[PDB]
This record gives sequence, structure tokens and C-alpha cells, in this order.
Amino acid sequence: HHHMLSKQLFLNRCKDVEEYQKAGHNPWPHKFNVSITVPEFIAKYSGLEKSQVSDDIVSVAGRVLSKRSSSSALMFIDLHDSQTKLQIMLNKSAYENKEDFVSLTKMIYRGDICGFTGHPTRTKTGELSLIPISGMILSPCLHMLPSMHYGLGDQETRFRKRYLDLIVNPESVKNFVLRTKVVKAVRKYLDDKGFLEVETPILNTIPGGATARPFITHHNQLDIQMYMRIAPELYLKELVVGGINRVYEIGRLFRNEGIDQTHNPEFTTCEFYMAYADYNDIMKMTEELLGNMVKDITGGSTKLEIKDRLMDINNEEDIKMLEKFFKEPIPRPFNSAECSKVIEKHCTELNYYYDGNNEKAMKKLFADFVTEKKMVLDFTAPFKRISYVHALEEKFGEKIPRPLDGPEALTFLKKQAIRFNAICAEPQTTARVMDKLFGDLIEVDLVQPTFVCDQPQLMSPLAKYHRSEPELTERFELFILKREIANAYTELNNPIVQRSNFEQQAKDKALVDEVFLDAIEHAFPPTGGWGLGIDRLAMLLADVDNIKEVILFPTMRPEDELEKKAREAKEDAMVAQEKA
Amino acid sequence: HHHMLSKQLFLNRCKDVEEYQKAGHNPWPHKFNVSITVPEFIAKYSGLEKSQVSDDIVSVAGRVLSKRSSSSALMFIDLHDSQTKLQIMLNKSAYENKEDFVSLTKMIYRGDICGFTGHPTRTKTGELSLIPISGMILSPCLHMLPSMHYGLGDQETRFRKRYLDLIVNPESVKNFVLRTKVVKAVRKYLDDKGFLEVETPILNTIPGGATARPFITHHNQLDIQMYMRIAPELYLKELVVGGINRVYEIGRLFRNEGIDQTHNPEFTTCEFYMAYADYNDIMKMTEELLGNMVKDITGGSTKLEIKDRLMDINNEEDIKMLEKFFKEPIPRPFNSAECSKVIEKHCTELNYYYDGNNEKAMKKLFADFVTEKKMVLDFTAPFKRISYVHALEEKFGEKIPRPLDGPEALTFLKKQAIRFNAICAEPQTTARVMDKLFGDLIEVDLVQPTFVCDQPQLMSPLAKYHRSEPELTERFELFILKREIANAYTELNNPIVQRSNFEQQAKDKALVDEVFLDAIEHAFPPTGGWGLGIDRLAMLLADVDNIKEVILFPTMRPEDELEKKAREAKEDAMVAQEKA
Repeated sequence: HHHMLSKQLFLNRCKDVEEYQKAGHNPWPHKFNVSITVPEFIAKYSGLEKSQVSDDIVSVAGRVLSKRSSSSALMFIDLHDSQTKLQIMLNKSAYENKEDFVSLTKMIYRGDICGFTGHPTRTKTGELSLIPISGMILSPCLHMLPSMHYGLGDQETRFRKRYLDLIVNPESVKNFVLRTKVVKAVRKYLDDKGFLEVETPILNTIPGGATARPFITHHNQLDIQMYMRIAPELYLKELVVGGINRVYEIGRLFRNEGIDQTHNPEFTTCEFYMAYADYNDIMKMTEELLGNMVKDITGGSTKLEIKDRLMDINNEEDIKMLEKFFKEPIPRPFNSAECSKVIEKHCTELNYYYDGNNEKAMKKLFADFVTEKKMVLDFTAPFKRISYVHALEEKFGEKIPRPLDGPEALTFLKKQAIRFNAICAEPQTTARVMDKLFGDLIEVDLVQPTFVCDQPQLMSPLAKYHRSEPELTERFELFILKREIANAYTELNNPIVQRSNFEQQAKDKALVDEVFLDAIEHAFPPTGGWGLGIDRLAMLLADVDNIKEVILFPTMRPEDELEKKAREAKEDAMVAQEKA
Repeated sequence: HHHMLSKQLFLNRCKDVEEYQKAGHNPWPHKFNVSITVPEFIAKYSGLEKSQVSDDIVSVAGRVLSKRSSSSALMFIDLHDSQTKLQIMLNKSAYENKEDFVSLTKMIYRGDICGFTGHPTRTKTGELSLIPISGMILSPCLHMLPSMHYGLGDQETRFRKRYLDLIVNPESVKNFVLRTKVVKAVRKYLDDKGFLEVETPILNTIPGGATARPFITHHNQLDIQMYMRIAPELYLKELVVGGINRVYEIGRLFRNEGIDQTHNPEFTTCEFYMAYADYNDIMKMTEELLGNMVKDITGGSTKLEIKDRLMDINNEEDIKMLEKFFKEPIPRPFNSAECSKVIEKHCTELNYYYDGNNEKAMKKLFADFVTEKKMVLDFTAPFKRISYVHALEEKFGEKIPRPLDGPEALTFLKKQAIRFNAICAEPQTTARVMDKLFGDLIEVDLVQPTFVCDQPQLMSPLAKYHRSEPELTERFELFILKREIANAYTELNNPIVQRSNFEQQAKDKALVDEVFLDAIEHAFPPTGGWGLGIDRLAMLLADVDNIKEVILFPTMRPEDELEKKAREAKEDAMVAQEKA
């Protein structure tokens, strides 16, 4: 009988609560008057010396995570509030209602939400505490909370129940705080420049010309099929046509696709559009904004981070890797290395063959780095800037044949497709081969914040041509840690050309958004467009490997009961753990 | 051949643009340097006296809405920017490139986006203007803009194309500004009290126990059916269980139901939850917050509004109604009244029979009021407060039989169901009869902001019992203009009772959210819960009759071509209007 002990505990616990209620104690009182929060408490009363007790009577409340007694008249509780600890020293002599003191000191279970009213102090042991005159159960806990910490990594157990994870892994809260620090920073920056935050439809009657597979739904009264938005771009642009020069939306976007650790079915991005601005303006704006952000997380525009790349030469890095390997090991070519590495890798459910240095580097990245190697991302202005094609050309050795979409230029390009990367794919259209030639080539290293600008019209189907040098467009993509964080355009405002683009896109896909085309046919001002993924930026700044760390409730494949029975089984493996 | 003239115009206009480009003029330049906005312009240079010209050279840009010439060397343009007008006085003598002066002065079509660089001035006629040294087309308009104003009411033409409506009805922009003023006010109020703004899933794998019909969608990789959220309540509460004491979300909610002028398929609400608070705390918070809002729209906590109720006794109101009736008319009993009223009502596509005083009152409400009767909503603290049942009892004459869900109390209630309202419905369950007895009874008048508190447990399935007086719950509903604007609870935190409620709800409906139940089983702190509809509050504060006035792109039944051909037909009825 699996889950026997947990069931037993839950039932007995319910009994506890109803006997507590039977004795004239409300386990769920309506209002408890918290006079001060635990951080405020610490800020105010940390000046108290040892054995000193304040005359102030204050009242606090939080979750009990520890309950230890050195005596029947002296109990020590770790109360937690806003991810901050404060000891409650229950002394019977300093408690008014002695009867209630006994009933309460017995009733308190680990996990309970309690409130206490009494005097601040700092004990002889140095621990800042409160000596309660009174106190009560605000809400009883009916299950055994997992010990702290719990589930690291094991992302499944963590993100199945966020409400537990937040408690047993309070550090995680920081992430989400950071996340909002981001959006505030955005709002403050844009609102102060006269931007109007707006809301555009998530449900659309048109699928659109985008490739990405949308979620499909259906409205009944209208009896029409609707599609969840891929991007708010066109609506916002229609607002700019409407006469609202500066707009932005920090909205939820949806994609009916795959779920990686860098992809969630629904995610948050910000887009803004600004009349009479160009991508240069947006470049400075991006510099400024991100500067403000990382300064708001620190105080300076540089930010310390984890260096996950290991150097088989840096003996410090090697020493760190050995220290984190829960032992110590070394070799030269293989043999011993192979055995120890395969042992640890099999122990951590990792993979696979070779047992070589590559696996060592990977392990060092995904595990060791927290203990060791740091790095610094410099968000100081100005950011490094490069043109798309002259990075490629600088490095090739010389120019690319012009008419870049022509045969001669292509035939040029695969020469270095074979010479440099030794990687491509087919169909080798000019676009693809060029593109990540560029990306297993120059896209790394792009660790520091870097604008890659002036992409070819080959790469830019819906952009506006560059105002000077030919075959290029007025764009940029912001790269940090070898990834695209944000992007901007000197938006295309030619209605004729844009109609061509749209109607071509439609056929390449096989209706075209005629509404938008009408809108820009009514004259669309010169506009700067900007886009940023909030989730991914948050990932970067909180320094986390998984997108589930910055999304409170990521989309989970619901539990089929092999998962259920497994988990429940191991939780009673927990209670049997406590006893024997 | 319908739409002949519009097609002709569009084509000829495209010709105009390509001949302009052929002559060496870019109709869509990349970047124009706007040094100052039109409001900033007016703020800075309004001090200029008549015939006076500043030495300052500034550059501005916006949409041309008027193009008049008194001469071939003197032209007057109304440039519009941020819904603000500024005259451009093109004088050939004060323009450098004369060639460009002629080409440009001819090329400019009404609707174009133009930029000008020159000297501020105020003319002899008193009109603040700019005398351009140079200037250019930033983006040409390819259709004939409707005259200002256009489409009032005729909500279809308006809200089909928001980008046109914003231009020809710029006043509407105010609404949306107001709307954001609301949300900022919320954020500022909550963030300053240590609230963490968060984002919860819009896509859920569980339908829930709510009655409202959800949008249904499907994720492919997981191959599971998902449901759009009705409310974020449970997620947020799980966050409070998690240890984040104060959370809120200003999110998009979805309902797969009907589309009234007070209902949109997707709408925005704010919900917050605050540990160790009760509904009283929330009452004061609501007072404070809304006070701040209406003060931010005005400067004082009272707000002037339209009184749409007509008094067949107030001769001023009658005079107003006659003035707005595009003529003047009166009578006594009927006859003349019947004829004139039926004439005007048929003329405005209104309905229906009787031709009595009721129809007159209705018309006065929906049309006349803008010109006349005002009113003042007082958002000054404190708001009026009433208990649910003792309003009813005060007015009945005496108490209601207790055990209110019992037979005797019910049999009491329908006595006044027949005596007062002369309206009910069946099945006359205790709930329904009581409920809007109350609502065609005391729910009006509730014009001033008023908390209706302490609803019965009959009315409150998922609320927490009142801490003192029996059979009541700790709730409130905020009523303004006879409608529910916001609501709050001393949230139910009893896991046992809540499980009972949920599992009962499920059966009444015919899966139950077991996750949430687990969460609160792990002890849910005493919490205050609060909810507010942003769209509806915006409706109230902007003083508008339709929800489409506060939603940029409301959900529209796509055009079948009877609508299309009709509209296009009447737009060439427009161009034929200009000529003959």
C-alpha cells in the first residue's frame, strides 16, 4: 500500500486540528494584526545587544520552519516571512495565558502559519528574537513539508508544485523579483518618454503570414475560428498610423510548438514603436535602458556572472571541477579518466559514450560552475557594434561577390562553408548557407552585448533598405552570450512594397492581412520598431539555465499515474526515512 | 461598378507618388529629425505676439489635415501631432530651395505625414505657426481621409478601422490615456506597498469549476486540450501559500460567451492578494486607490459626469431634450407628442411602439445628455457602507425569518416579491428571489460609490463565514452607478471546508482542481483578496456608454461582403458627394 504514511499523517493531522477546535481554539482566525514585517523587524531592532530586551511590543506573523525545545517552558521557533528568518523564543514566564501557552506550544506543527505578539530582543547567543506575550495559530499545515532544501535539480518535482518550491527554495523568489525589476525598468523608461502602454487582441480572426504554428480556438456565438497572437506588431503599427506616435505593449505571446528549457508555450515580450525614430535612436535607447536595468540590480553597469566554459589548461578550473566531483580524480590520456568520469556521469543520469574531455567540459558547465569560475558582462555604453557582412568579410579575408543573391556570390560562399565550419545543410539556398556560416562562425564569440547591424535584404524579408550602402537593410540584432536578446528596425512604411512582401509571403506559406495594408496605405510615419523577450532577458540576468526559473507556472504535461505513484512512493520513502 | 471612384483615386495617387519619386524625391525618407513636438512647441512659443517671428529654428512633423492656399506663394497647412494642431505657413520668400517649394507645395495631399524646419511665429490673425525654410513628405497618403468628424455614432464604421477613427475622432484618444492612467495608478499604489506583480498561465490544462464557458484550444506536441483562463485567483493564492505575502496581476481574462456593449470576449482585470489582511483593510485600500485615480484625472476627489435620467418636471431638462431633438416640440397627453416622437425615433433607427414618455426619457439618456445635465460622483473617503440584509430589512419594515435558507424565511420573502417589485422568476430558489428582489429594489439607487458588505452564505458559496453575526460572510461588492465595479474577501483558508465546496461545485456543474487543494492543505495564511475590472472602471471614469470606447480593437464579426459592398458603396457616395 503506497502512500500509506502520508495518508495516515494527513488524517491524523486533520484530527489534531478538529480536537484543537473542539477545545475552543479557532485554527483559522479572521484577522491578525501584523504591526511589523520580519525584514522591518531586523532593520529596526538589529541594534539590540546581547541579552537586551526592548520595551516595544510588536506583532509578527509567518511560517514555522523549525520547532525545537530545550525545556517544557522554553521553546525556539524559526518563523519565516518574506524569505527572511526570525527566531521566536517562547518563554512561559513571559507569556500571559499559561494555559494557552501549553496548548499552543503543543499544537504547533512545522509548516504552520503563526502570529506572535511580544518584545524584540537579542539573546546571549546573539540571535535576534521576539519574546511573545501572546500568540496563535493562523493556519495549520496538514502535510509534512519537505526538508530544506529539496529537489536540486530534479526540475519535475520542483516546478510541479511551485508553492512548495518557493518555501523550500526561497532563493528562487529572487528571480521573479528580478523579473519584475525588468518590466518596471521598461515601463519607467518608456512612460517617461511619453509612451502610451496599450493592450492589443490576443484572439485574432486571422491566422497571419507568420510561419510559427498558432494555438487555434473557436468562438461560439459568432461561430468563428480564432487564433492566438504570435506578435502584436501590426496592431501597434496601426496605432502609430492612428496618430499615437509612441506606443508599447508588454504582452503574452503564444506558440503551439515545442517545450525546451528555453521555450514555453506562452511567454512575455515587450514591443514598442516610436514615430520619427530610426534604428540608431533605438540603439542608444537600448543601451540606456539595459544600463538602467543592470544598474538597478547592482549599482554599476557591469554584472558578475558564471563562466561555464572550462579550460583544460587552467589548473584552477580543473581543481574546481575535481572539488565539485564529490571526490578527486585525474589522469592523462584516458583509462583512469574514462572510469572515474563514466562512474560519476552514470551516477548523475548523464550520457553517454567516449568518456573523453568533452564530457568533462560539459559536466563542468552544467554543475561545477556555481562554486567557481566567474565572468563579467559589461553593459556600459556604448555597446560594441558590427556590420553583418563586414564581420564575415573581415574574417574570410576579402569581399563577397556582389549581387549577393546571385550565383557567383553563392559559389563563393560554400568555398568557406567547406573551408571553415565543415558544416552546412540542404537546400543550400544563399540565405541558409550564409546565415549560419555566420553563426557557427562569428555569432560566437559574441559574449559581450553587441549590436549586429545592417543585415542583407536576403536575411530581411520585411525590413526597409539601407539608406546608403546597397543590398543591406536598416536593422539590428542585440547579441549577448551568443544569443539574440532584442531587435529593432527602421520600419518599412512603403505600402506598395509591403503589399508585395505580404502577398509573396502568403504564397510562400501555401489570407493576407488586408486591414493592416489599408492602414499603412493611409500613410505610415517613419517609425522605429523594437522588440525584446522578457523571459529570456530575465534568464540572462538572473543567470539561470532554465526558463522555468523565470516562469512561475510553466506548462506541464499533466501527470499520468506512473509519475503520480512514483512520486507518492518516494515521499513515503521520505517518512520511512525519518523513522528508521 | 461600385467602388469605382475610390479605386481610381488610389491608382492615380500611386501614380502621383511614383512620378514624385521619378523626379528625384524620396516619398519615404529614413530619418527626419523632429526637434520639438507640437504640444512642446505651443508650450514654448505661445508667448509670441502677433506678427512676431522667433530666431529659433525648430523642426516638427505630423499629419496634414488641411491644405489651403491664398496664393501660389502662400500656403496654409494644418499639421497635427499628438492630437494637437499647428499651422504651417509656407511662404516662398522664406523658403530656400524654390524649386523644392513648388514641387512640394503641389505634391502635398491631405493625409500626408510631413516634416518642416523653420521659425516659430504668431501671425497677424493670431494663429501660432511655423514658417518653413525647408520641408518634405515623410509618408504619402494613398486614400481620401474621411472629413472630421465622421461616424458618430455608427459604431461599426468606427471600430472596424481604429486607425482612421483615432485620426478623425482624436478625442477618443483621451479615453485610452485615461485607461492607462488607471493601471499606472494601480501599480503605483500596490508596488509602493511591497506587492510583487506577477504573471500566471493563460493556458490551463484544467477547465475548472467555474460556470462561465471557456475558450478551448489544443497543444500539439503534448497532444492535450487546454483552456483559456477565467480568473488567475487560484494561482495567485498558491503564490501566497508559497511565501510571497503580497501579489497582484493585471491580466487578460477570456470568456467564450456573448458580445454586448458591456462585454468583450477578452477583457482586462486586476486581482491582488495580501496576507494578514481582511476585507476591512481592503475597503480602506479601495477608497484610497480610487481616490488617487479620480484625483489623478482631475485634482479633486469629486468627478463631473453626465446625468442621463430625465425628469418630466424639470423644464430645463425638457428644454434641453427639445434643443437636442434638432427642432422643437411639445404636447400634453399624446397625439402631437406621438407624431413628433415617432418621427424622430424612426429617423434615428430607434424603436418601437407606444410613442409615449418612456421613449422620450430613453432618447434623452442615449443622445441629449452631452449637451446638458451633469452630475457629480463623489469618490471622497469614506465611501457609504451598507450590510446586505439590513438594507433589505430596513426597507421591508422588519427582520427576515432566520435560518434564511429555510422554508419560513423563503415564504416570507416572496410576500414582498409580490408586494414590492411585482417581478421574479422560476425556479424561485431562496437565492434568486432574495438576490434581485435586492436588485430591482435597493441595488438602485446605488449611484454614489458604496460598499455592500456581509452577504449571506446563501449568496456566498466560496466565502468565509462572518466572524460575529451568523449566516453572513466577510465580503463586499463596490457599487457605482448601480453596477458592481470591484469586490473583496477575507479569503477562505480552511482546506477541509474548501475541499467540500469544490467537490460540491463539481457535481453541481455535472475534474476538481486538486493542485490548489493540496496547496492550501499546506496551510494558507489569512489573506485579503481583491478584484477589479479595468475595462469597466475605465468605462465609468471616461463616461462612455460602450466598452468599445476603452478597447482599441474590440472583437468584430469579420465582414461578409454585403457589409463590404455596402460600406464601399457609401464611401463612393462620399466622393460623388465632393464633386456634385
